[PDB]
Amino acid sequence: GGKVQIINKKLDLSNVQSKCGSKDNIKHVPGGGSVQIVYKPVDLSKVTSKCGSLGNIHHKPGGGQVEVKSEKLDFKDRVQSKIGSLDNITHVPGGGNKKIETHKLTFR
Amino acid sequence: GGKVQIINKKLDLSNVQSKCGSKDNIKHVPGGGSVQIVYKPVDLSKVTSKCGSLGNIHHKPGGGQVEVKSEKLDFKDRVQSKIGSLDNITHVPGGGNKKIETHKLTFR
Amino acid sequence: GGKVQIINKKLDLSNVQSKCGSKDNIKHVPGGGSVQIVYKPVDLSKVTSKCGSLGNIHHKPGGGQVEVKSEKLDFKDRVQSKIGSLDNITHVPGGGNKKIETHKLTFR
Amino acid sequence: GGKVQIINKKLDLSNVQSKCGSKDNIKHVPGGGSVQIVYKPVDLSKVTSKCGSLGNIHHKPGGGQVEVKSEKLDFKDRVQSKIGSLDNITHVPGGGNKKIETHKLTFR
Amino acid sequence: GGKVQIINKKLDLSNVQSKCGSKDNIKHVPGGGSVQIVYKPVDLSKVTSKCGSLGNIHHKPGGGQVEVKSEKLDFKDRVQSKIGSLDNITHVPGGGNKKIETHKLTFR
Amino acid sequence: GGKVQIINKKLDLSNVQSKCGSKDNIKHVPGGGSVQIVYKPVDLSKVTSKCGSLGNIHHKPGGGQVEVKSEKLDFKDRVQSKIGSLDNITHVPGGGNKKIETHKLTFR
Amino acid sequence: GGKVQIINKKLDLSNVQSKCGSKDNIKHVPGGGSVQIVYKPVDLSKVTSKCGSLGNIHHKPGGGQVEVKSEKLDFKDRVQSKIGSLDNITHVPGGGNKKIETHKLTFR
Amino acid sequence: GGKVQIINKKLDLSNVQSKCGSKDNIKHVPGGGSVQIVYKPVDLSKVTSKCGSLGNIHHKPGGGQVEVKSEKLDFKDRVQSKIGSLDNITHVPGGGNKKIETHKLTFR
Amino acid sequence: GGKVQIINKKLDLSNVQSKCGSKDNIKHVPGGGSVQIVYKPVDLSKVTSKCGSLGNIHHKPGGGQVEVKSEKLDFKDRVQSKIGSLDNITHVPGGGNKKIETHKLTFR
Amino acid sequence: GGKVQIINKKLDLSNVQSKCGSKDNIKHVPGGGSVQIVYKPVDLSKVTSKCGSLGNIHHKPGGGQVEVKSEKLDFKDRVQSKIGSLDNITHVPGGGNKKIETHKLTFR
Repeated sequence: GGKVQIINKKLDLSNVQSKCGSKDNIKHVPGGGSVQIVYKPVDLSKVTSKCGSLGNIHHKPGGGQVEVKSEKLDFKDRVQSKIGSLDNITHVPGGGNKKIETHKLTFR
Repeated sequence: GGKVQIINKKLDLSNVQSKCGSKDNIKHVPGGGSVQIVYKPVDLSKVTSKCGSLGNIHHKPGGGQVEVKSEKLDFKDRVQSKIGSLDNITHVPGGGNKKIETHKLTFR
Repeated sequence: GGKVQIINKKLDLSNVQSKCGSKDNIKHVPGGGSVQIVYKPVDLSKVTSKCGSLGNIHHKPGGGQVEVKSEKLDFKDRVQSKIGSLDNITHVPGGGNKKIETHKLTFR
Repeated sequence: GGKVQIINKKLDLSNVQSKCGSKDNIKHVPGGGSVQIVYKPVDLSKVTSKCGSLGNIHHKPGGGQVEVKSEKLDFKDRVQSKIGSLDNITHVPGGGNKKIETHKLTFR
Repeated sequence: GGKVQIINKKLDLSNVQSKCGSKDNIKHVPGGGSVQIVYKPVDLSKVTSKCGSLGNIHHKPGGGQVEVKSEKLDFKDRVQSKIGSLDNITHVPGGGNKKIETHKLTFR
Repeated sequence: GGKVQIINKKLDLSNVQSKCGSKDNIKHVPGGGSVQIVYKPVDLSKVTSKCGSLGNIHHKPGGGQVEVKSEKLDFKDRVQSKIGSLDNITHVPGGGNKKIETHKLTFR
Repeated sequence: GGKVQIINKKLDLSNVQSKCGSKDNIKHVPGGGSVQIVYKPVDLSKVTSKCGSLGNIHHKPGGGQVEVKSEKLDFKDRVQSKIGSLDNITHVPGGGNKKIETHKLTFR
Repeated sequence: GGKVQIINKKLDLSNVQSKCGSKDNIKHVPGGGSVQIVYKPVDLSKVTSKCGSLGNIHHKPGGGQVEVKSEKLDFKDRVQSKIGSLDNITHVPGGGNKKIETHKLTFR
Repeated sequence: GGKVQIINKKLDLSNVQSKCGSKDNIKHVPGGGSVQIVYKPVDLSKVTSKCGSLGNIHHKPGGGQVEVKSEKLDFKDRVQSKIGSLDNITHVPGGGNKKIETHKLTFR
Repeated sequence: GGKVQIINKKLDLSNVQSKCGSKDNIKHVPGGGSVQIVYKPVDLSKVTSKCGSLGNIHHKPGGGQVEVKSEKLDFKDRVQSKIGSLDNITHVPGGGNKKIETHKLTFR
C-alpha cells in the first residue's frame, strides 16, 4: 500500500549548461632543444547536465534481491627508468653572440 | 499494492548543453630539436546531457534476483626504459652568432 | 500505507550553469633547453548541473535486499628512476655576449 | 501511515552558477634551461550547481535492507628517485657579457 | 501517523553563485636555470551552489536497515629521493658583466 | 726602395650595419584645406658600411704625377615669388556648428 | 728605404652599428587650414660604419706629386618673396559653436 | 730608413654603436590654422662607428709632395621677404562658444 | 733611422656606445592659430665611436712635403624681412564663452 | 735614430659610453595663438667615445714638412627685420567668459 506519487504540472526548465576547459598535453611550443614529457595522464572526469530527469525506478516490495556494481580500476606502476635526460647542450637564441663552447670529457 | 505513479503535464524543457575542450597531445609545435613524449594518456571521460530522461525500470515484487555489473580496468605497467634522452645538441635559433662549439669525449 | 506525495505546480527554473577552467600540461612554451616533465596527472573531477532532477526511486516495503556499490581505485607506484636531469648546458638568450664556456671533466 | 507530502507551487528559481579557475601544470614558460617537474597532480574536485533538484527516494517501511557504498582510493607511492637535477649550467640572458666560465672537475 | 508536510508557495530564489580561483602549478615563468618542482598536489575541493534543492528522502517506519558509506582515501608515501638539486651554475641576467667564473673541484 | 707589408691572418669580422630613417617629404596628411610646400630638398647623405675593406694602392716611386679630383656643386637661387598663400578660408571640422561666415571685401 | 709592416693575427671583430632617425619634412598632419613650408632642407650627413677597414696606400718615395681634392659647394640665395601667408581664416574645430564671423574690409 | 711596425695578435673587439635621434622638420601636427616654416635646415652631421679600423698609409721618404684637400661651403643668404604672416583669424577649438567676431577694417 | 714599434697582444674591447637625442624642429603641435619659424638650423655635430681604431701612418723621413687641409664655411646672412607676424586673432579654445570681439581699424 | 716602443699585453676595456639629450627646437606645443621663432640654431657639438684607440703616427726624422689644417667658419649676420610681432589678440582659453572686446584704432 506504499503509494508513491510524483505530480508535475506546468513546469518550465531552461538554460542548464555545464562547460569544461581544454585538456592539452604539449601545445603551442615554439621553443626548441627541450625535453618535454607528459607521463601517464589519466582522466576520469565527468561533465554532465541533468534537467528534469530521473534515476532508476526499482519497485521491489518484499524482494530478496542482491545487486553488485563493482568498478575496479587498476593503475599500478613500477618504474626504474631514466626519464627526461638533457646533457651537453648549447642553446643560443640570442643574437650576435660569439665564441660559445660546451665541453664534456669522461674517463672510465 | 505498491502503486508508483509519475504524472507529467505541460512540461517545457530546453537549452540543456554540456561542452568539453580539446584534448590534443602534440599540437602547434614550430620548435625543433626537442624530444616531446606523451606516454600512455588514458581518457575515461564522460560528457553527457540528460533532459527529461529516465533510468532503468525494474518491477520485481518478491524476486530473488542477483545482478552483477563488474567493470574491471587493468593498466598495470612495468617500465625499465630510458625515456626522453637528448644529448650533444647545438641549438642556435638566433641570428649572427659565431663560433659555437659543443664537444663530447668519452673513454671506456 | 506510506503515501509519499511530491506535487510540483507552475515551477520555472532557469540559468543553472557550472563552468571549469582549462587543464593543460605543457602549453605556451617558447623557452628552450629546458626539461619539463608532468608525471602522472590524475583527474577525477566532476562538473555537473542538476535542474529539477531526481535521483533513484526505490520502493521496497519489507525487502531483504542487499546492494553493494564498490569503486576500488588503485594507483600504487614504485619509482626508482632518475627524473628531470639537466647537465652541461650553456644557455645564452642574450645578445652580444662573448667567450662563454662550460667545461665538465670526469675521471673514474 | 507515514504520509510524506512535499507541495511546490509557483516557484521561480534562476541564476544558479558555480565557476572554477584553470588548473594548468606548465604554462606560459618563455624561460629556458630550467628543470620544471609536476609530480603526480591528483584532482578529485567537484563543481556542481543544484537548482530545484532532489536526491534519492527510498520508501522502505519495515525493510531489512543492507546497502554498502565503498569508494576505496589508493595512491601509495615508494620513491627512491633523483628528481630535478640541474648541474654545470651557464645561463646568460643578459647582453654584452664577456668571459663567463663554468668549470667542473671530478676524480674518483 | 508521522505526517511530514512541506509546503512551498510563491517562492522566488535568484543569484546563487559560488566562484573559485585558478589552481596553476608552474605558470608565467620567464626565468631560466631554475629547478621548479611541484610534488604531489592533491585537490579534494568542492565548489557547489544549492538553490531550492533537497537531499535524500528515506521513509523507513520501523525498518532494520543498515547503510554503510565508506570513503577510504590512501596517500601513504615513502620518499628517499634527492629532490631539487642545483649545482655549478653561473647565472648572469645583467648586462656588461665581465670575467665571471664558477669552479668546482672534487677528489675521492 | 721601401716595402709596405700588410699581413692578415685568421681574421673574422661580422655584423656591420649602417642605416637611417626615412627621408620623407609629405606623408600621412588626413587634414584638408592646408597649403604645404617642401621647397628644394637637397640630399647628399652617404650611408656606407665598410668591413675588412681597403682603399686605393698608388705605388709611385719618384713620379711627377698631377691628380685633381673636383666636385663643383651649384645651387644658386633667386626667388621673388609668392609661396604658400592661403586666404578667405572657412575650415569647420567640428560638429553641430552654426552660422559661420567669413566675408572678405576689397576695393581699388 | 723604410718598411711599413702591419701584422694582424687572430682578430675577431663584431657588432658594429651606426644609425640615425628619420629626416622627415612634413608627416602626420591631421590638422587643416594650416600653411606649412619646409624651405631648402640641405642634408650632407655621413652615417658610416667601418670595422677592420683600412685607408689608401701611397708608397711614394722621392716623388714630386701634386694631389688636389676640392669639394666646392654653392648655396647662395636671394629671396624677396612673401612666404607663408594666411589671411581671413575662420577655423572652428569645436562642436556646437554659433554665430562666428570674420569680416575683413579694405579700400584703396 | 726607419721602420713602422704594428703587430696585432689575438684581439677581440665587439659591440660598437653610434646613433642619434630623428632630424625631423614638421611632424605630428593635429592643430589647424597655424603657419609653420622650417627655413633652410642645413645638416652636416657625421655619425660614424670605427672599430679596429685604420687610416691612410703614406710611405713617402724624401718626397716633395703637395697635398691640398679643400672643402669650400657657401650658404650666403639675402632676405627681404615677409615670412610667416597670419592675419584676421578666428580660431575656435572650444565647444558651445557664441557670437565670436573678428572685424578688420583699413583704408588708404 | 728610428723605429716606431706598436705591439698589441691579447686585447679585448667591448661595449662602446655614442648617441644623442633627436634634433627635431617642429613636432607634436596640437595648438592652432600659432606662427612658428625655425630659421636656419645649422648642424655640424659629430657623434663618433672609436674602439681599438688607429689613425694615419705618415712615414716621411727627410721629405719636404706640404699638406694643406682647409674647411671653409660661409653662412653670411642679411635680413630685412618681417618674420613671424600675427595680427587680429581671436583664439577661443575655451567652452561656453560669449560675445568675443576683436575689432581692428586703421586709416591712411 | 730613436725608438718609440708601445707594448700592450692582456688589456680588457669595456663599457664606454657618451651621450647627450635631445637638441629640439619647437616640440610639444598645445598652446595656440602664440608666435615662436628659433632663429639660427648653430650646432658644432662633438659627442665621441674612444676606447683603446690611438691617433696618427708621423715618423718624420729630419724632414722639412709644412702641415696646415684650417677650419674657417663664417656666420656674419646683419638684421634690420621685425621678428616676432603679435598684435590685437583676444586669447580666451577659459570657460564661461563674457563680453570680451579688444578694439584697436589708429589714424595717419
